[PDB]
Amino acid sequence: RSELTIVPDFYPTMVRNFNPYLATNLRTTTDFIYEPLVVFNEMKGNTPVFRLAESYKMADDLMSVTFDIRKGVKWSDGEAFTADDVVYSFGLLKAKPELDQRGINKWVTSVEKVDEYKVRFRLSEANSNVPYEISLIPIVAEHVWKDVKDPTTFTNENPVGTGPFTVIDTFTPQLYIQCRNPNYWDAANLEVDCLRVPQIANNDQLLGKIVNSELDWTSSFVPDIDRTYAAANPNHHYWYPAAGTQAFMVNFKNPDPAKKEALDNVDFRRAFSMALDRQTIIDIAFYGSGTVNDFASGLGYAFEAWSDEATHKKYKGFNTYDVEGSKKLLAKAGFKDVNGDGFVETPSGKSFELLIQSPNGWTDFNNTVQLAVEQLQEVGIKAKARTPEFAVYNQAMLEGTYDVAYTNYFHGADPFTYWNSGYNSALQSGDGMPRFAMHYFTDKKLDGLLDSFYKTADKNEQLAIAHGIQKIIAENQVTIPVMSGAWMYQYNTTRFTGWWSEENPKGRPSVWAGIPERLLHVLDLKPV
Repeated sequence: RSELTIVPDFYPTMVRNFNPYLATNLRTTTDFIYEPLVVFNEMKGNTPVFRLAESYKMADDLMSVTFDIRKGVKWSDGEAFTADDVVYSFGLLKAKPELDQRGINKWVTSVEKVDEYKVRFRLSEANSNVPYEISLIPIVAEHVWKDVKDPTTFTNENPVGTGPFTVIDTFTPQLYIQCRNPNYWDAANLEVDCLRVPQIANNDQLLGKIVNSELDWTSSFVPDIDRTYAAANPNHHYWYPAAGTQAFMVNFKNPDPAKKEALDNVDFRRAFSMALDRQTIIDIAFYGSGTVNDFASGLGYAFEAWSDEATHKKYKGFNTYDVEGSKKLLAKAGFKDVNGDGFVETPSGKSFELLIQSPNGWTDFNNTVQLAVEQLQEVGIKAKARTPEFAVYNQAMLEGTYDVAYTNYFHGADPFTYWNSGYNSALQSGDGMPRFAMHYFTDKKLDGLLDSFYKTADKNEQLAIAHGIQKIIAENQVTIPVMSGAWMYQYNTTRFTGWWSEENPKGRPSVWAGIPERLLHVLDLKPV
């Protein structure tokens, strides 16, 4: 019996709840207990990997999509998994929207049974991203939940699932073990017998147990990881691939004529960007946990699959640490120190200072701004750090009164989330809008491409649209991308091999609930 010790989440004690539709439950329910129809491998162009369903096909009118259920799969119950399950699950969520945590009801008007192994989702809007959203919705057993009178309080203590681990072998306040689904449709590929889940309340307890080498799969913050964890045992490894993008946003419509002259000048934005030492910002402010983002478009290395490598290389130098190139471009653009103070004045000769915003209390971001100032000062740019409370820091962006601001962004399964929220002009106005697109740069074509990204299910066409967005953003150096956050993930080779890593980058390695790829990951694990 091979047991794999995982820590998808911390708890003060173990409470037996495997209801996939409750916000508060056990983090080993989705993906291990209830297998999705498809798990999309986001790190790899968001390519779908077929599980419970064999295939899906959107109509050319993109208002509906059908999935073909794989024949022969069973519930740990012994019962057959069919379209009836899919239809029932979505109906349950449609009828009781509070069970719909992802808000799928927004997209799916109804789910109909085409036949025992084929289901059709009807949509309320043309959107080729719906199959992806559908993949994230857990499917339960109709023959079981139909008799569940209260799905909103049901704790599902003796789960009947389609996933690899459905048997609750041990359950106590300090530990639970979830073992192999005896009817698992893909048992041949499952070599781990059980999931050993130890109760760990916080980072302190995890650190102590992880350095002792008693864990296999974790996704927790580990302080001074090279010293504490890595050097304690040669089987101690970790891999932190790229995540969400972080950057300095410049205000194109700065109300101060002098500042605008600088910010609303592509060459100045490029100079500003060449002065930054990205790797140092990651090593100092973020303790080495992050990835350099030298994409002018901010695409980042989490989506290198979508990148037009030519557009990347063409502007990559404007987003690389280059002190002398910076001083030179500024010189060429007219930004000269006429005053004699050591700081560059606008080309029309006006003096200026740039206030760089970061929310009060966000230490890593505050330190980043402080480093940016020191670095900007080396190229003649006068900048000063400021740390207003988030509300003010946010209002200043929505009102367009700020100069420069460091910020992170949401991170999607593909570049869309970043590019749309961060650059779509329609988001720069209206009541209740976030700060993400508030740089006030506008371009009718760019918007056109963003609004068409999901208006085609033709991958290569979509891919072309991606390249089109990338070129517009990069050539205008709209913002100054700095880094990509890190996906937390540590693995131990003492008991298993096959782990994903920098050397074997099959996908997002985290063990967290919310990372569907974890199912494919556990399947690559082989005991020692």
